Amino acid sequence: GGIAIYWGQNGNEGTLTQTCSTRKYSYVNIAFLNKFGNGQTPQINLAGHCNPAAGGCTIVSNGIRSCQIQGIKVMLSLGGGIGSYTLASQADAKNVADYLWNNFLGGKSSSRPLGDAVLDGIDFAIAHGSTLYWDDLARYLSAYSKQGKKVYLTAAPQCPFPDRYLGTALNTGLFDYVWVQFFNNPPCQYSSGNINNIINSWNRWTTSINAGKIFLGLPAAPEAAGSGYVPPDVLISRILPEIKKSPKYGGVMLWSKFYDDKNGYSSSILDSV
Ligand SMILES: CC(=O)N[C@@H]1[C@@H](O)[C@H](O[C@@H]2O[C@H](CO)[C@@H](O[C@@H]3O[C@H](CO)[C@@H](O[C@@H]4O[C@H](CO)[C@@H](O)[C@H](O)[C@H]4NC(C)=O)[C@H](O)[C@H]3NC(C)=O)[C@H](O)[C@H]2NC(C)=O)[C@@H](CO)O[C@H]1O
Repeated sequence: GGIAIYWGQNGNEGTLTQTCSTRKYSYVNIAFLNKFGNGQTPQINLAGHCNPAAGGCTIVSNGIRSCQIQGIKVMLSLGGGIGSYTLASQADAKNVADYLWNNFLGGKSSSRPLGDAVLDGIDFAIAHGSTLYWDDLARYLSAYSKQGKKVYLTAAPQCPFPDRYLGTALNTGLFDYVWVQFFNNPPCQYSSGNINNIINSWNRWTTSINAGKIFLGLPAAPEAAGSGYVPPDVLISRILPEIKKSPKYGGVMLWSKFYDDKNGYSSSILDSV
């Protein structure tokens, strides 16, 4: 399989161009568009990388195309752990979809936050707020594919199945890639000497949802999360041999680029994924 990486939440993790030139990642999620819905003007947060005002982040388009010519798919991640994002109604879902289409996808806008580059898809990292209308947002976005260029749909649900916020949306069967986050969740993450909970959870996910491929989401370093870190050796000799047997296995997802560099996680597991 391949490795999916989240980029954008630490200005010291390097440019998007550097990230893709490592040749270690197959998918890159730009985190995060953490503010939208309920009448709010959508706002993207890329930590210290750039300030979106006055097109301060339009420079990212260079990184996006650079990744894409290498065959790497780039998605804009909605939500994240911090933000006042939500959907107040079905109409709100439509408004946000149209916004995303004109500002990040194949539409037209005179103020595209990240530039004129056209992203491959939208990533759903909804962790709190409203539990409604996310399935509508998925449908409206998916409908734009009929205009020519496919809009990829990906999701990053928490490992407890079913997911309180993305369960309905994932049931639509419209998602291409799903990277389940097997961390910050005691009942389905790794615990020293115990891989039972994570394997049990994996089998539930790979047999319960209709998606293209499912990825094992993990923290790239002990500091990347409150709990759930899996040493590279344990992943390679105990977890991967089991989960790779599933025909739905797509690879591994890591949070995040910044911590991957410090811990050299992807460098240690790349050939085994
Ligand atoms: C897919 C998913 O759901 N992932 C979860 C992660 O979101 C979560 O990791 C934490 O994510 C939040 C964002 O949601 C992130 O917060 C960011 O923190 C950085 C560093 O402090 C801030 O960057 C600064 O921003 C200011 C102004 O914006 C700049 O002036 C300053 O220069 C920046 N500093 C640096 C060093 O760049 C961001 O502003 C802030 N983002 C937001 C939206 O407020 C946390 O840092 C992430 N925590 C960790 C440990 O990475 C993860 C937690 O384990 O869980 C995932 O599931």
